Amino acid sequence: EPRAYPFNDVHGLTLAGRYGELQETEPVSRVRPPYGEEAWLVTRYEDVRAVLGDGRFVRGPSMTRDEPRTRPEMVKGGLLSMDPPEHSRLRRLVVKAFTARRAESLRPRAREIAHELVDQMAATGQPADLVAMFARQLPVRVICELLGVPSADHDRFTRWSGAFLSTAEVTAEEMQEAAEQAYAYMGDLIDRRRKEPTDDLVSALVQARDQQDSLSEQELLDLAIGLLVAGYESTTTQIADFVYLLMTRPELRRQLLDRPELIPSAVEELTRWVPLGVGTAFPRYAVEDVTLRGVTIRAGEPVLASTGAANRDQAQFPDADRIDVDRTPNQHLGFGHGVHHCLGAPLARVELQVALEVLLQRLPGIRLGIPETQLRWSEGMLLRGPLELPVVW
Ligand SMILES: CC[C@H]1OC(=O)/C=C/[C@H](C)[C@@H](O[C@@H]2O[C@H](C)C[C@H](N(C)C)[C@H]2O)[C@@H](C)C[C@@H](C)C(=O)/C=C/C=C/[C@@H]1CO[C@@H]1O[C@H](C)[C@@H](O)[C@@H](OC)[C@H]1OC
Ligand code: HEM
Repeated sequence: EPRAYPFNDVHGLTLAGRYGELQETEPVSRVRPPYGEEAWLVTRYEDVRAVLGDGRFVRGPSMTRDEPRTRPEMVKGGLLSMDPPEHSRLRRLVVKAFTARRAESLRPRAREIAHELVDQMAATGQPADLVAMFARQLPVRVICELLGVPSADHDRFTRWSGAFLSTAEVTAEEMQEAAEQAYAYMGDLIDRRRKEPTDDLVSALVQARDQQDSLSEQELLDLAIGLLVAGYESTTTQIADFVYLLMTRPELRRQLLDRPELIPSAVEELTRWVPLGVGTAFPRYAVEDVTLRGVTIRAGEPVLASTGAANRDQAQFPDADRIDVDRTPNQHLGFGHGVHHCLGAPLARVELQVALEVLLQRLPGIRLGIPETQLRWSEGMLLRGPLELPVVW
């Protein structure tokens, strides 16, 4: 009676038709995931937003529950495993340092990196793999700039970081070795910065105070690694997916070449439209019985609040399946909602905007080097995107 879940096919960005049918007939429904417990699935924009904003729906039980999921291992902890007040405290300290102004201050460096990456692509000649040469490189290098990793260390830092991607084909031990290198490295960088602060985010996080409170040694380190993993694969996959869409929908590419000022609005529209998740990770747990759409979610039950379906809800977004780069209003949930609302979203916006800006400026004829039906899609089962994007220009 619960439906097998996920509904999305990983081999593309299509939004499963089941979502729409549930938004109509059964907006709070039961699902059976590949691993973990059966759960409620919530699919209407209004309800998804209500769930993510509601104090009765928490993340703490993640730590001691068999979470609905698509992979056998569970990845636990981070800010997203915490609830107020402990969550509020850490978030207050982080946002104090990681401000929208810091995010925008990185646009010039983000563009310089994007141009170097395009130089490297042009230097090896068509076809180049946009995924390996650009999408997997820009967001970790920008995180390097953000944190304060000295330039000479960007290559080894990038190399360790690649082992954390869900698409990586490394043994357990290899990934383990990259994880120890990155922790050790970040720990030392934090300690330098503490005694000799610069202008980078690690310096500002060490000096962040909130009515006499500060981040502990371990907190600093877990938060810095936490930003790395939250900010790398997401951004990488979304760059790949946006460019795949640009290269396969000529009217989208023509609109942005003609009017590059539309790039920020287009980033928002594609963040809405792309159901980036294979499913919905990060189940919330009811702290008490909650009745939603006349159905009672009981205390302790997991609830998957689908931002992919919510962002494509016809009740909230006129002609929701149309990509309209000027769409307004566009109050999408592509960066989340409520206390866990993506804290890197200003910088993600900067990076996505820069990626499209530089690629379009440098390679206005960029297009697929192989037929669309021949693309290989990631089977990492967390996010959807192409494994390789051979491009010509
Ligand atoms: C797709 C995005 C996520 O990717 C992930 O969740 C990454 C998952 C990969 C697939 C895992 O690696 C796999 O583990 C298996 C046991 C073996 C398998 N191989 C080697 C055959 C291997 O590929 C995990 C265990 C990798 C380790 C290094 C890890 O902790 C990765 C963390 C990355 C988390 C990524 C970011 O999500 C963040 O997860 C945190 C737990 C949350 O608190 C939150 O913010 C910090 C969230 O981002 C919003
Ligand atoms: C296109 C790129 C990105 C997308 C689509 C994205 C999306 C999201 C979403 C939907 C959430 C909320 C998850 C939930 O509530 O279940 C989230 C949380 C988070 N994101 Fe992002 N994100 C992106 C980039 C980034 C970047 C670049 C960073 C950091 C530099 C970042 C750091 C974080 C952190 C630390 C959280 C958890 C916040 C908390 O629990 O308080 N994200 N992101």
